[PDB]
Amino acid sequence: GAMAPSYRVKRMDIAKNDEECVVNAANPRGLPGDGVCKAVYKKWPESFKNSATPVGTAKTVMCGTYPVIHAVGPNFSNYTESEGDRELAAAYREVAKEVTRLGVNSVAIPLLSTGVYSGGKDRLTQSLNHLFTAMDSTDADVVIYCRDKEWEKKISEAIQMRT
Ligand SMILES: COCc1cc(C(N)=O)no1
Ligand SMILES: [Cl-]
Ligand SMILES: [Cl-]
Ligand SMILES: [Cl-]
Repeated sequence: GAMAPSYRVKRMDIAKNDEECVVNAANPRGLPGDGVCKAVYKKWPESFKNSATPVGTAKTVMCGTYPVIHAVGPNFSNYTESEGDRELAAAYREVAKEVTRLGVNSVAIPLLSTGVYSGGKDRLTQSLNHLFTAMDSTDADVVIYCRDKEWEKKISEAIQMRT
């Protein structure tokens, strides 16, 4: 475990993370995809061997000794708000199980279902709150990655609010 488990946020490419493992915002078919998933494919392509997994699950594949946790959030274009919310919460619960099983002291994680799977809605708060629900009981240092300057400020504020 980390000596004083923390949350932090950084605005940069998650493929340049300084953590002991990474969470990919994967598609269910283990395809290279776009956004976070394409960056992850370019950096760790060996981790896409048999990485296909259903919505609401996470599947870990090693790139050398570096773990890539493929977490599949729902595409809110296809799911109802209700069913999508349940699957987005479940994906993060499976991430916490994998992070625990791997024994890592730190994890880089993107906000699942906030990009092309968002169904055109701002889901910062929804996705971040499901992240916290899952990861609060783990003792890994969590570093959240994003692209947008306004999102960095809002994620930082939400972390600081809990102290
Ligand atoms: C905010 O989604 C766009 C995005 C983020 C990234 C990344 N590499 O973290 N690539 O595309
Ligand atoms: Cl960058
Ligand atoms: Cl997304
Ligand atoms: Cl972002």
